[PDB]
Amino acid sequence: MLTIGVIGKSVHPYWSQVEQGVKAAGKALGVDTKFFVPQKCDINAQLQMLESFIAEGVNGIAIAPSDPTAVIPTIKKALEMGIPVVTLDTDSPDSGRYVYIGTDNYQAGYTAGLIMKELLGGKGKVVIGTGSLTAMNSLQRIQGFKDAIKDSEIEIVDILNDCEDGARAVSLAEAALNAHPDLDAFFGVYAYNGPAQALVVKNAGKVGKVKIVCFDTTPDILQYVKEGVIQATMGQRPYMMGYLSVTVLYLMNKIGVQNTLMMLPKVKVDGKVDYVIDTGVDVVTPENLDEYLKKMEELGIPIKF
Repeated sequence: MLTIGVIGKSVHPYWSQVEQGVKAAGKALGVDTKFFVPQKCDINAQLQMLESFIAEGVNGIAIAPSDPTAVIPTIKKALEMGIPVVTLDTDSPDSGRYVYIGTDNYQAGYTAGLIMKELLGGKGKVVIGTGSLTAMNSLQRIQGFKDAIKDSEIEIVDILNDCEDGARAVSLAEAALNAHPDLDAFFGVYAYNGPAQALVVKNAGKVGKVKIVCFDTTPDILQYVKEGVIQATMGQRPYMMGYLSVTVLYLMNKIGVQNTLMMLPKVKVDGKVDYVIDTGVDVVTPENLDEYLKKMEELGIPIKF
């Protein structure tokens, strides 16, 4: 039968959610799946594991590269052995990989924007909390958000860069609160941010007056949603990433690579045809939170808080 290899990034619960998508797809298509994650971030553990899958003679590989560049030659090698590659979670656009599957950050960002727009009624002042001003994921989530509220009176008054630091994030949010007494909303870009913002809003005795829209579905964030402090967060879909990474790789064995591409979404990059699947985002909210929990339970994903 078939053997497909899937390589994550580290042990994190996120990557267990990928693991389960992987496994669900194997059952439903009747294929064997081998999922691997080193204990912690380590390209060499990945790159060697890639080598193992190749040696072992698997039928399909899906990787989420910790180093988008270092993987390239190894991936090239697998393709020459007739092993199909695809990428999930984080892309290596120049690696030879047939398909990328993961969150579309611009598109997500946009989603959060429309959500914000609706919550504020087209009018308001917003502060953004992010952890980087160079990273693509951060820029795209912000580009999307910006574009979504453009045609409204809504106004972004600041963009606080805590440089990957929650301590700072908290301080930064407080500063904005003190600088802007009439602030209407926070928008948080990385997973750190919604809760940092929520901590500050709650401490300020400003729940509901100051709205919060942000990213991801960590137990701290779900807690804040339950408490009615965060009105909406963009939950990503790691499960669907591994799932479709398997399916897509399965089809490439069954109906060929060419026929599989033809089914998939088509993007051009500087005249070059590419294929990319956006796993999208769940818009989780105080009112639909119970539903989201069940959905997750059913997928066999546990949820702490």
